[PDB]
Amino acid sequence: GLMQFTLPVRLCKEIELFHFDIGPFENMWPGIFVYMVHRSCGTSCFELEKLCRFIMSVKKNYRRVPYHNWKHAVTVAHCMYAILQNNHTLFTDLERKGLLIACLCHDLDHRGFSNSYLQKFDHPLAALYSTSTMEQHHFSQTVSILQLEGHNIFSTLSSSEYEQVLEIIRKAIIATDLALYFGNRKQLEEMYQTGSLNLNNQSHRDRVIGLMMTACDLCSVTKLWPVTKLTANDIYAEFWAEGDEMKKLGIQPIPMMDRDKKDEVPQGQLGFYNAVAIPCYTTLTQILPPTEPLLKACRDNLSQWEKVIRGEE
Ligand SMILES: COc1ccc2nc(N)c3c(C)nc(-c4ccccc4Cl)n3c2n1
Ligand SMILES: [Mg+2]
Ligand SMILES: [Zn+2]
Repeated sequence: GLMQFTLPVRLCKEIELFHFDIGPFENMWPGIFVYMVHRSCGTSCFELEKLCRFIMSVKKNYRRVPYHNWKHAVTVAHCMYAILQNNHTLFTDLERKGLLIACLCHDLDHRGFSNSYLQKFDHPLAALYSTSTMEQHHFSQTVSILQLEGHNIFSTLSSSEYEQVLEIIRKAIIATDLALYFGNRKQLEEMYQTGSLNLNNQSHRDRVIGLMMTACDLCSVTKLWPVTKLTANDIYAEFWAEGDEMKKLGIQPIPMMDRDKKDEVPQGQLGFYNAVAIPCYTTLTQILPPTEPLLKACRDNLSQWEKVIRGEE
C-alpha cells in the first residue's frame, strides 16, 4: 500500500510536461507508466502485483518494428497522463483508469502495416474485421491479456463498472483508427461552434475521448524538434517497408511510402500537419483549453518542416 514509485528529479519535473520524452532506457518505461497511474488515478486503483504482470505481458505482445513498438505505447500513455492531469476535475475515476490502459494497449501486436496493406495482401485479420482492422485486433489482444490468470487489473470493479471500463477501452482503441478521426473532429467542431457540446451527454464524451486518443496517438508531432525529427525516421522506415511490400504485390505505392521518393517527405509531413495534426490539436484546445501546449508545440514543428523545405536544414 505505502510503496510509491519515485523518479529522478529531472524526470519527476519533466514528466508533468506535454513534451516529455520517456528516454532510451527501456527498463525505466514500466516504472514511468506505474508512476503515472499512481498520480493520475491513486495507489489503490490497481493491485501492483497484477498491474506489473499486465504491463510485462503488454510489453511482450508489442513487436520489434521501427515505430509501432512498446516505446510508442508508453509515449501515447504519457500524453494521455498530461491531458488528464491538466484537466483534473473533467474525468471520472473509471475514465482515468480506462484511458491510460487503452493508450498502453492501443497498438498491441502491430506489424508496422496499415489497414490498406492487410486488405490488399488479403490478410486473415481483414476477413475477420472489415473496418478498423488492426484496431479491432488491438482491442481483442487487450481482452486476451486481461483474461490471463493474475492479469485482471479490473477484478475489484463491480460487474457494471467492469462493463463500462471495457466499453471505454474499446471505443478509445477504435478511435485511434485515423479514417474515423476526420468525421469525429468535424462533428466536435460543429457541436463546439453551434454551442450544442455537452459533456454530460455520454455520446458527446465518447467523441471528446476519441479526439483525446487521436491527440495522444499523434503526440510525436508535439515534442522538441530533435525528438519529432528523429521519430519521423522511425515512422518513414515502416512506410517504406510497406511501400516495398506493395511493390511485391505489383502495386505502385503512394509516394509517401516509396523509398525512391524520400525527397517528398518534408512536403508529406506538411500535408499531415495541415490535414490532420493542427486541426486535431485546434479542436482539442477549444474543448480542453489547458491542452494548448500541444497545439503550440505542433505549430512550432510545422514551422521546422517549412524550414527543412526552404533548404535552411
Ligand atoms: C497514417 O498516415 C500518416 C501519414 C503521415 C504521418 N506523419 C506523422 N508524423 C505521424 C504520426 C506522429 N503518427 C502518424 C500515424 C497516425 C495514425 C496511424 C499511423 C500513423 Cl504512422 N503519422 C502519420 N500518419
Ligand atoms: Mg494504431
Ligand atoms: Zn498508435
